[PDB]
Amino acid sequence: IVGGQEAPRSKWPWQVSLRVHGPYWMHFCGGSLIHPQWVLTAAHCVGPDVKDLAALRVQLREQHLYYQDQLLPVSRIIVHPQFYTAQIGADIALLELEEPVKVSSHVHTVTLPPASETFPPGMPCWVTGWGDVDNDERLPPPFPLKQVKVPIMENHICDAKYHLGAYTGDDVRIVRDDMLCAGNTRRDSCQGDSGGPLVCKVNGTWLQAGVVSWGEGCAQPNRPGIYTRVTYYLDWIHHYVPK
Amino acid sequence: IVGGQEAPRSKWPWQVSLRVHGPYWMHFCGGSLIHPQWVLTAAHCVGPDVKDLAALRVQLREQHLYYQDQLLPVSRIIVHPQFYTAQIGADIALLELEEPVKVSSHVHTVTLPPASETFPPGMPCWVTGWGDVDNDERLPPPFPLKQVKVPIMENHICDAKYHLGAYTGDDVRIVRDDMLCAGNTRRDSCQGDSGGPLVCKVNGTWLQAGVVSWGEGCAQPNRPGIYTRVTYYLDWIHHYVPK
Amino acid sequence: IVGGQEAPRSKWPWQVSLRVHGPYWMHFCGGSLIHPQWVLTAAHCVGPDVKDLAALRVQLREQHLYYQDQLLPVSRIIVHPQFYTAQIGADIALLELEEPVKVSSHVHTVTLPPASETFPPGMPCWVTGWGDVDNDERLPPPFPLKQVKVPIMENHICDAKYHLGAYTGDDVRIVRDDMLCAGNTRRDSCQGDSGGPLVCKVNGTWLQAGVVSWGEGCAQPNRPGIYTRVTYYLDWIHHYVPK
Amino acid sequence: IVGGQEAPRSKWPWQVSLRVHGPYWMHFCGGSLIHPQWVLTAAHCVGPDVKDLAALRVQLREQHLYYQDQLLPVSRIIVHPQFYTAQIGADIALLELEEPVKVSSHVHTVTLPPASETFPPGMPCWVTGWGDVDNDERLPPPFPLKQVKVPIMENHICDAKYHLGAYTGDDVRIVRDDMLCAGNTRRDSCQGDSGGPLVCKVNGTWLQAGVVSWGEGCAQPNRPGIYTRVTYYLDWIHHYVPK
Ligand SMILES: *[C@@](O)(c1noc(CN2CCN(C(=O)CCCc3ccccc3)CC2)n1)[C@H](CCCCN)NC(=O)OCc1ccccc1
Ligand SMILES: *[C@@](O)(c1noc(CN2CCN(C(=O)CCCc3ccccc3)CC2)n1)[C@H](CCCCN)NC(=O)OCc1ccccc1
Ligand SMILES: *[C@@](O)(c1noc(CN2CCN(C(=O)CCCc3ccccc3)CC2)n1)[C@H](CCCCN)NC(=O)OCc1ccccc1
Ligand SMILES: *[C@@](O)(c1noc(CN2CCN(C(=O)CCCc3ccccc3)CC2)n1)[C@H](CCCCN)NC(=O)OCc1ccccc1
Repeated sequence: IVGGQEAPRSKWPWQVSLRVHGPYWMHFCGGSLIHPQWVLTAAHCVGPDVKDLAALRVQLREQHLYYQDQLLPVSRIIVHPQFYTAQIGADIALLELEEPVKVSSHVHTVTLPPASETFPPGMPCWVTGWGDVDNDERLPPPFPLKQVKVPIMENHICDAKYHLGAYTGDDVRIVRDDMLCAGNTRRDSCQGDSGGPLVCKVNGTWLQAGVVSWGEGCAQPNRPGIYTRVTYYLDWIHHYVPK
Repeated sequence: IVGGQEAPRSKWPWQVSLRVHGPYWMHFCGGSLIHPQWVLTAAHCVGPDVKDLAALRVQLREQHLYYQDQLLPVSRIIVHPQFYTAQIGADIALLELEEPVKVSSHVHTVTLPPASETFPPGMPCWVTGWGDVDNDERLPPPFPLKQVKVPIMENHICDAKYHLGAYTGDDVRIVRDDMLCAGNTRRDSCQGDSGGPLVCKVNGTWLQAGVVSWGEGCAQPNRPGIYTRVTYYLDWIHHYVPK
Repeated sequence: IVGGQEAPRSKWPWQVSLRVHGPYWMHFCGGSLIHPQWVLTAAHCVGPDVKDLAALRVQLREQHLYYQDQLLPVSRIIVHPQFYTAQIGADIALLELEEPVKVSSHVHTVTLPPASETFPPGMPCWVTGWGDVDNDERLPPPFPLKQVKVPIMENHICDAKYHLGAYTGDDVRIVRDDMLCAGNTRRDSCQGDSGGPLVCKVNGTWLQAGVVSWGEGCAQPNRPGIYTRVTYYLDWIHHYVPK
Repeated sequence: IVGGQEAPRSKWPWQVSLRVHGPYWMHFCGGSLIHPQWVLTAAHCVGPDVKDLAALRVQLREQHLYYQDQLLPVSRIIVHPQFYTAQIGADIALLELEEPVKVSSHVHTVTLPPASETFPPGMPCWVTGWGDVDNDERLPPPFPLKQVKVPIMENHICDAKYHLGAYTGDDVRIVRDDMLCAGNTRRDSCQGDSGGPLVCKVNGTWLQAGVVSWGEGCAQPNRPGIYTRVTYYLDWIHHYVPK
């Protein structure tokens, strides 16, 4: 998270951390609990290639990474079939926990948006995670969960910015329709935040608008962060996650 | 280059080395002289973001990189307007040298394939370069130009391979039509070879069938090297390169 | 610490961590509280070149590094005047805190041994710290304080071991008289433990016999850990530290 | 070598490169040919621990590292029995080749100085090698042999400087008698040059005054380079190398 602040313990009850087996269960991506038994994340975090489930674990909200670990095993990894790379699209996936989780005010699910939600510019949205605080700058220990308010912009505006300083032809779509963009040169998500949630409060209810996907670097000029647009894959999600 | 060996001094007179300005003019990509004043290379080697010409130089046929350097300045970088990332496609670019080169028996152009030429799956082809000799392991000094015979494979059979051990839906194209693939678990091109040439001797004449583009790792199981199919962009090339 | 395990939080109340100013207050060495206002450590941790006090901080007994930080400023750094390199000797220093600490059962001083104490070979002693768990192997987060029981070795025997597999003449002293040594191929102190304490329980009382100094790798055959013999510099310590 | 230039082919015929077996025969130290079958180098380059002679080879003068390798095997490695660390002293060693080499104008031995040679300040000398061109700055390919004229200064002068900005007592000698000192903030030898030679033209004849040994960094303020004083170990050398 670029330009944020440590998040209060009472916020982002849905934030999760994905861990891969190694010298220690290291965090590689974020995600979000959307159901007692399901975690939503980015497909590039766990695919496109099939991985060994055993070498994967999920950590529920933690104020500081690695501090109070209580790792949960994963029974299933479900990656959107249309995915291959984040730039192309469909950067979304689901993780089924081996056992349901017990929710509480400190740990519970995030609300998914109705298929019609647009999240127009000027909407209050936040992104969270344990990613780098800047390009090539990792979050230093004790690794606090960070949060930053990001400005949402229209897809066509970001698409135009990505073409500035690029050879890519103006009519060749970069920021696609199943994507959503936010952030600026002071506020953005970064490496390590992938898979994490981008949420906005709409009428007193927090809705996950996106999943941290990609971007050219972090908080760089004319290169706002790109997120997978959740409303675009609601149907797919519901083919696995009950209402 | 993985699984090959040092190229005889008289082979591959078209191989070129791309250099970027730093503590020393370091190699970052390969290329091929397709005209006295034009170098064909991979777009991802010099884009999508605009580069500074001042920082680029071209080095012609060299037995050992950095040894007998005679850097040539570039006048213009033409990156196919449809290019954004290698996986998407149109990974091809042109480099117009500031002066034509005096071709010789030891250093001269390679012949482009005719628009109808269709390198049959199995064709004896060769790829060359100074790229890694294996995944994550560089070419050791004195950096000799390497070569390796690789078998060309049918696009469909390749696309199918890339889906093996992957979540990507079978009907979702990974190896696209403007691409070509070649190599196996023992022979392939690697990081450092990008933009380099994949040449095949057909009817007693060397034709450049492709440009080293991308691939999952090097010489990995069911992950053959992907190259930008040259025949596919012949018209775009000829829009700039004479005859 | 190689071998051994995480330390119960009621053990080693004198262990401290030295921090240096950077992106965060990073641990670079260990130490021990030998007086409410004095920390005993290794000279090579803070010299031979003069350092900037502003960039130094001391952290008292922590179960997991960086998690419950309460950095204490340092008012003086006294490096033994005879010190230049660890292999030469006199690898010992004193840090004078800016304020005495409120000792408790959880955090309090360790006892220096009497000038007579010798600590016989094959003595039950323990060394503690956050150093590497093995050669080139960092202590993984959450960075628990580790401990390991190591056997004291007679100086002559150590010096002798260090000559095995070496060109150094047998009569040339490697492990000097102001040094002490302990450990084996399974248990030892490692990079990051320097300045740390080596305590032994004598007559039912914990005394600091050594300060982690140097060694050839960690837990390597015929290469036991070398420590600055404390009894050898008691006089120097007591010139500054109240009896 | 810091602050020099590429050496002409006709100079430093005695310069040698030591190679360690690995992915390729990598340079790790310099040396000098003092006899058709003997090479003089630094003890810290090959000791204090005994090494596998098989994993070692010597390369005679080369204009560019790795390009014209003609590696020579070593039969014996003789290290001064007084050696343990460079700061302590006796940083000298001998390498006996398996076969005598053929001498010529391009490659021949260097003359050792008479026991009474002092090499007083003022008198210009040169140091050569393939080491770093600055602190943490590697010699770039094609790795040319560099040379640089260094100013020699009296031992007590350099010792005083080594004490500036250091806690080491002024009477604890740093630059020892068996050592020699040269270089300044713009001219010096650096990592990789170790074991190489420091030669001075005396009476029309070139004499090796020292062997690159150590220094705090390279070309740093009040930290001139330190070399092993050859005249101090003549007797030892002659116990092995014919007169
Ligand atoms: C993300 O935060 C981010 N950071 O790193 C990544 C890439 N990701 C690739 C897949 N990973 C692994 O190889 C290990 C798999 C562990 C595992 C084992 C067993 C089962 C399941 C899993 C983990 C690392 N992604 C950034 C966010 C950008 C924010 C900009 N505003 N995204 C990113 O870097 O994207 C592009 C990308 C994609 C793939 C590789 C490199 C770069
Ligand atoms: C290639 O060998 C390869 N290796 O690295 C690359 C990526 N390339 C990106 C563009 N580069 C730069 O940003 C620096 C530009 C310097 C410059 C300055 C001024 C003017 C002009 C230039 C250089 C590095 N490509 C591999 C070969 C695959 C072999 C498989 N069998 N290709 C590859 O990695 O492709 C996919 C890809 C595409 C873009 C980025 C990363 C990866
Ligand atoms: C020690 O654990 C150890 N680990 O690292 C070291 C070396 N030490 C050098 C001095 N340091 C710094 O440069 C930073 C100074 C920060 C500072 C700023 C401002 C004020 C005060 C301080 C810190 C790192 N020492 C091992 C233990 C060996 C155990 C074997 N069983 N010892 C070691 O490595 O010793 C030899 C040595 C000495 C100096 C350098 C390298 C190696
Ligand atoms: C020297 O140029 C220098 N450069 O590197 C070194 C250290 N040396 C350590 C031992 N080496 C090896 O591990 C490989 C052994 C190969 C081998 C195989 C088989 C048989 C025999 C040998 C080689 C590298 N020393 C500098 C000169 C400084 C000049 C300043 N004006 N000296 C230096 O760096 O010294 C301190 C030092 C010592 C050991 C490690 C790091 C630093």
